[PDB]
Amino acid sequence: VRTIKVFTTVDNINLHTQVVDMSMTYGQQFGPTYLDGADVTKIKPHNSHEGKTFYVLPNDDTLRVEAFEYYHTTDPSFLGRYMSALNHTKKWKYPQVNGLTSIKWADNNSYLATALLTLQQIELKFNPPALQDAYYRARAGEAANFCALILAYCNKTVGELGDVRETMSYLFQHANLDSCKRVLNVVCKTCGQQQTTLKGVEAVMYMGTLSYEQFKKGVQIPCTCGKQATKYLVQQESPFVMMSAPPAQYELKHGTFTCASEYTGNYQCGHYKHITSKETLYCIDGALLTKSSEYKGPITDVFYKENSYTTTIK
Ligand SMILES: [Zn+2]
Repeated sequence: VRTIKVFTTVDNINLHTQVVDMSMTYGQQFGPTYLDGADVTKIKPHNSHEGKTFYVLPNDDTLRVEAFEYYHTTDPSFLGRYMSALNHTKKWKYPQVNGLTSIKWADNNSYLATALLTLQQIELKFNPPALQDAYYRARAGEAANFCALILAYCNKTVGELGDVRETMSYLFQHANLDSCKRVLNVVCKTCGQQQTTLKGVEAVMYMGTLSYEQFKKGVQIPCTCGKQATKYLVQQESPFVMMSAPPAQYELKHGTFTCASEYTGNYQCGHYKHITSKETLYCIDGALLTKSSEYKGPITDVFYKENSYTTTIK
């Protein structure tokens, strides 16, 4: 029998020596098999494959533990989906735009570009080693693995319509936000006052207004009694806050926010751009860059810097 030595892996760190029969496909010997994202399941070993690393699915206890420790998921289709995405994202270009790693437009990826740009402007530490390692590479300019992981974690395929708010929620669920705390008060003229404390991801995300200042002053929401009540921020402890809303025309003022996402389109398709407030307002659209002193557009998400806030409302 003719053979070569190859290595299998689920995390591309821990390698497992294999001797493969060159007369059988990889799939016949390992199950679904991938070589830097390419599906080689139906391929027979080549001599140039000797010594190379192949991803496989977790099909024994060692690999199951290695995969969970690296990715913090046990979804059976995760690795196949990660590899399927990577086969595309490894072909994308990741230019440095105004000091940040962006993504050249491809494969309807504008939501991923503004998510990637945003991450580089807020204080966030990921928990899965896979995201820690891939984010480090992304910041350096090699973002293919990070982008493919975002797709895999969010159960999105390359080319599929994505929402920035939902994408950030997934990423935040895999980040250490345990120190983040939000205290809110809701005041109804009929029912009185009710305080609520939120933690973790729920402490840094709000859906309903783009304005952090409005959230501090009070937003109108329905009370269960039927009257409109006012909800306002009592206390905030976090390094950033994310304020989101359905797209609406909104003015972004230099120096009053960190960055923002703009969505032009409708519920079936559209396009995202990124706005960042630095020495002026920069609009990053994949590889494209423009600047302006003022900015108005259909904004969906705005990010703000924070440390500790306490209301003066009594
Ligand atoms: Zn009420």
